Amino acid sequence: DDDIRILGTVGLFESFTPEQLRLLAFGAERLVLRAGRELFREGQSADCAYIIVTGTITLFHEGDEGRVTIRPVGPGAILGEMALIAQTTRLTGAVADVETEVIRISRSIFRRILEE
Amino acid sequence: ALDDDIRILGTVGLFESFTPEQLRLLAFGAERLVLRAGRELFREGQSADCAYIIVTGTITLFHEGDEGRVTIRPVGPGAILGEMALIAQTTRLTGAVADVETEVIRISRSIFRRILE
Repeated sequence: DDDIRILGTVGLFESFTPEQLRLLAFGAERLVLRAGRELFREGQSADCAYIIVTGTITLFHEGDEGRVTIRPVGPGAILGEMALIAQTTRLTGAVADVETEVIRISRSIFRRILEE
Repeated sequence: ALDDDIRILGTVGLFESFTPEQLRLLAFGAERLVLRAGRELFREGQSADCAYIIVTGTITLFHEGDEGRVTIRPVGPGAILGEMALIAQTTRLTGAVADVETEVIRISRSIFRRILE
């Protein structure tokens, strides 16, 4: 039920019915990211969004003299939302510093929800 | 708290890649509104030039039907209304009314734009 609530906070899902949110929760992929797993990198093409359920992901920029940390994000955070609208570039890098549970939503599944 | 505002704004998809400094600017540029129970934020189909993020309280989203309001679902802390208004020409997709006393953060398109400049 909490996944439904979190999905309902997302901008693109603003006008979704409870049924559409359910389809989303069912159709999207539940992922348990292990500590150290890099979700994506800066400049990489994006076709999915991530929503954090539990855990902490660090957003970072890279650099000639090392990786630069932007900020950590936690439960409720939506990563790569506009990738649901078009193929976007990852604006930052992202790594799960701890075991992190996310919901992954593909653009494909988002668009299928629209027809409901 | 400002610290609470920054954390909340940092969960919003559109503000995802913002630095802590940018989120701070956003939190300062934002307008705080206290909505009494029964207050409507906007009308369905109305032109939209700003987004609202709920801090505390409950808002019912609804569609204006043939014989009155038809409830969609309730939204609470963290929900954003009108996010697309910040980056595109849009109208309010639904109606919205505060069920209880509700505090929201209002982000104008102009504030959002200034930060990206």
